[PDB]
Amino acid sequence: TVTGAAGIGLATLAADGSVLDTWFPAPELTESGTSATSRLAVSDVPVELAALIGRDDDRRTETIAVRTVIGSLDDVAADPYDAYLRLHLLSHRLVAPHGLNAGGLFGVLTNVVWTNHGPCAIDGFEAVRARLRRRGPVTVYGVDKFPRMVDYVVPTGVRIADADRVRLGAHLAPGTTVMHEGFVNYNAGTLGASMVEGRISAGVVVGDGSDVGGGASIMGTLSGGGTHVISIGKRCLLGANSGLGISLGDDCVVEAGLYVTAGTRVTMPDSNSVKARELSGSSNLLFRRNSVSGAVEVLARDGQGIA
Amino acid sequence: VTGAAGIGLATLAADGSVLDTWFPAPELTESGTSATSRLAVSDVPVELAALIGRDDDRRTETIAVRTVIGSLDDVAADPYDAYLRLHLLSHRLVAPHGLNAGGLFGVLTNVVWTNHGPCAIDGFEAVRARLRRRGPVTVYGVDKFPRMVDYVVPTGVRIADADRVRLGAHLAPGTTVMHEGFVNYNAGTLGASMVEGRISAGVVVGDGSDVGGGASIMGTLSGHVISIGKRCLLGANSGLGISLGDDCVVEAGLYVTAGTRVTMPDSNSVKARELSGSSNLLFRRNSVSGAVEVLAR
Amino acid sequence: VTGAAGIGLATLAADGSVLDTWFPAPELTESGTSATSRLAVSDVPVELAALIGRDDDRRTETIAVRTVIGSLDDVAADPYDAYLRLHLLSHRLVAPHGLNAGGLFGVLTNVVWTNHGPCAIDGFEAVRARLRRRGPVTVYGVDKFPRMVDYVVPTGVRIADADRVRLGAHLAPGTTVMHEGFVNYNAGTLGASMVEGRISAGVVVGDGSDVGGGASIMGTLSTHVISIGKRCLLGANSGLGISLGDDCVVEAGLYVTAGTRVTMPDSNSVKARELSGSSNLLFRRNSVSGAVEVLARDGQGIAL
Ligand SMILES: CC(C)(COP(=O)(O)OP(=O)(O)OC[C@H]1O[C@@H](n2cnc3c(N)ncnc32)[C@H](O)[C@@H]1OP(=O)(O)O)[C@@H](O)C(=O)NCCC(=O)NCCSC(=O)CCC(=O)O
Ligand SMILES: [Mg+2]
Ligand SMILES: [Mg+2]
Ligand SMILES: [Mg+2]
Ligand SMILES: [Mg+2]
Ligand SMILES: [Mg+2]
Ligand code: NA
Ligand code: NA
Repeated sequence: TVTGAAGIGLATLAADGSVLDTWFPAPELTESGTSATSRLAVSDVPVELAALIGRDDDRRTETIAVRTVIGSLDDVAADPYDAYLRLHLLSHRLVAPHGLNAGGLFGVLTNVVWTNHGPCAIDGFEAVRARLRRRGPVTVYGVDKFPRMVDYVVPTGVRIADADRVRLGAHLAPGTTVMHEGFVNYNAGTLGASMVEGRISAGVVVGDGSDVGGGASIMGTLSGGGTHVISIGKRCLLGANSGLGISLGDDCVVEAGLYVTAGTRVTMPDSNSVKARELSGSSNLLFRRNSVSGAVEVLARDGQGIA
Repeated sequence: VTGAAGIGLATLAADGSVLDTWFPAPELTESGTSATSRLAVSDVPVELAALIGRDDDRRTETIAVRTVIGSLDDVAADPYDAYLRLHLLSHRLVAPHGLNAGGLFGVLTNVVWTNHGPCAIDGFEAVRARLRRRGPVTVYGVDKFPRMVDYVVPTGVRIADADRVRLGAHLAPGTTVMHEGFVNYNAGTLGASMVEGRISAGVVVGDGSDVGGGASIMGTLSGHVISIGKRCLLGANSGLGISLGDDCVVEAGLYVTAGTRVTMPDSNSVKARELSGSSNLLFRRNSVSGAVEVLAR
Repeated sequence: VTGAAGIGLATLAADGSVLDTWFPAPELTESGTSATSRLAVSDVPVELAALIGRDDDRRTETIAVRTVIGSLDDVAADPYDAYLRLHLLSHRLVAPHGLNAGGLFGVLTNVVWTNHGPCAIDGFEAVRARLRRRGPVTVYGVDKFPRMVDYVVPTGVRIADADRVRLGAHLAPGTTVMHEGFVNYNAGTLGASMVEGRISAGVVVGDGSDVGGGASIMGTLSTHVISIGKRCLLGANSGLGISLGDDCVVEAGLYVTAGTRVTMPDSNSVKARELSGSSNLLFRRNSVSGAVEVLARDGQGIAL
């Protein structure tokens, strides 16, 4: 019942040996085993990667072929190669969010200056910049521990209008469209076809047929329940500029412009109120703010009733 | 009706599908017959002649064509035609709704847009490994619509982050799109506007009207395409699900959906949809009573 | 009175307009005399000498200059001076409002920022066709302010999407700007902050304060600049049109405008502006009554 994983990768190391990134063209799941990354011998390097190995004197970096193995996906990432493999498994949809331990990545990953000449270390970057500029403009896409998903894999059946907004480790199921205002973090994303125009925080999962409206916030700052991760089930709709700090079951809706936090008091059809966290995971709910009273209300959506 | 025509440089995928077409100089014409033809050698402009070739790593080819649209009222027949329509809008030769922009999702190819040019989704991972021999491979987006500025930069405009303006967006002189603004195709401004929020496809904003940061026009669950008239202001993080006339204001943080019940000065309420298109209105949520209300300006 | 100086690599348009200047190592100096001069050959640093030249396709030239600002309290006189000011802020040599950042819009050239370097608006469509001989032509933006990280990467910082930080933003160590974060010029953080919403020009956020996803901070109090003190939290999709002192919270989804009438624990109401700069406040919209309320935090009671 323990599953492992393995992949041949092209890793870029900084001048001090720090792992900046690793691209695995064909990761795969394997029987449980022993975690380690090794340098591949010449005869084991796929021909497509052999042409990509080298040293960049201006960036002071080297690109090397490795094989990374994870003994158990339940274990925490040991090092950055292991971290990059786990992120690739998610974005390749070989594992769904929470199907592997995605804990502790901030601590294991290197902060990288991502440029139009490849990953660079922070250390010595201003001298690197001046050297690279002999080649043409130096553009820095971002400075962060997580790069852009699409620079490692483009999953099929998917559209991403502005790929700055999908981190490697995001899981986008076939039929998903991420629009310009959409954002998907690592260990997060969609299980089926969703229009994603709002923000899916790390660990958040959105079920098949559910749409996230423009500017909508799922599990944002001050949204509530610190501890447990929230998810939304199937056929849910979050209105534009809405927010959500509790899980939703199937067939729920949050009105445009409404932020439902776990601690928000919600008035029910019977006139009683509960904290929204008491509704977390329920189905068939519509949340709105009454435009006459200003009260946050929840209504049943199927003609049946809340519970 | 009016037709259009233009000479374009198209990129075809390995299977012949049209990935994109750049038309440096589209123009309007008398009505005629829709068709795209490959240009003969003597008809290729000299600026474009150096750009034609085949890319063996991407498995694509770039070719010079002339696309004619017989009538701007017809639906786009093919991707060349679709690209020509989007160029007419961004060139401001045609205003939103000034041509038929329906059916494009169905006509346009889903494209992997890269720092090496457009690529097909099919065989992309093998293409990526081959291109990496040239340097890093960066994918800007995977979608049916590219970035307007990569085809035309219209005059009198600023766009702080050009990832946020689709080809097909119409931005009148004096318009500034800030980093949080977004303008879809067949949509945009007719005059000078500060755009820091989201203009959905089909939506037009009149001269002098400003869209505050994070504002949503016609977003999901907001409520016939809507439009904003002249000298309006949508507050930051606000939303609009109805049309506004001239001189309207929506308070920061308020979402006026078509189904929102609004209290008028006399204490009577109405659904906001009944006010659609009115001028001189201020919408706010009263911070004391909690009620969405409208005031005269 | 403090001045500043820097050797820079300037790119000029075909008509001589300054498109940008990159200053690798700006420095503060004694009060002095403002001027930009072309460096003689012997004064060009070896790393910049290799970068000087003329681009015939773009119709631009890159030149080595030294720019001196006589007094940081004076308004920028021209684009070289403006770019130096912006670099002083982003290098954290000056904090926001530590130099006069007025009139920059009027001084700076509107630039087509491309993967081939800065280009002029003038004649750009022909330039694009020539540059496509080299490969794809990607336009990042068309604006007077370029992306900070293309001039300096400050240490101790993360920026998930660097399209969203203008040159002139001041990001103190421990700062993370996430994809939804935005930081304008003459604005930013004084210490460690998680920034996932929008910091307008002139706006400063104190050590340990976090700006939630999609939150909106207005630049001024509808003419006093808005700031946030230490340990404040703005919830996702919230908005702030008044200053906050320390240890304040604005609830997710609530926009506090200067004119909003807020009800207080004693049930009297004030305009929110009357609370501007106070500490220990929590603003929320009551989910039963619809009213915007302010609560005292941590038994601290409330000061106007
Ligand atoms: C609703 C308005 C438009 C009101 O404008 P005014 O100029 O009247 O402001 P004012 O003088 O403060 O308000 C007039 C009177 O109404 C009262 N008042 C105001 N709002 C109220 C409310 N919701 N309920 C009850 N009373 C209210 C005030 O106390 C004052 O009372 P007295 O009668 O007693 O005097 C404003 O508060 C607003 O929302 N503006 C938003 C601006 C905005 O977002 N601009 C977009 C660019 S900014 C941006 O994009 C942000 C950065 C970013 O997001 O990136
Ligand atoms: Mg069910
Ligand atoms: Mg970008
Ligand atoms: Mg946004
Ligand atoms: Mg610190
Ligand atoms: Mg204090
Ligand atoms: Na399905
Ligand atoms: Na971007």
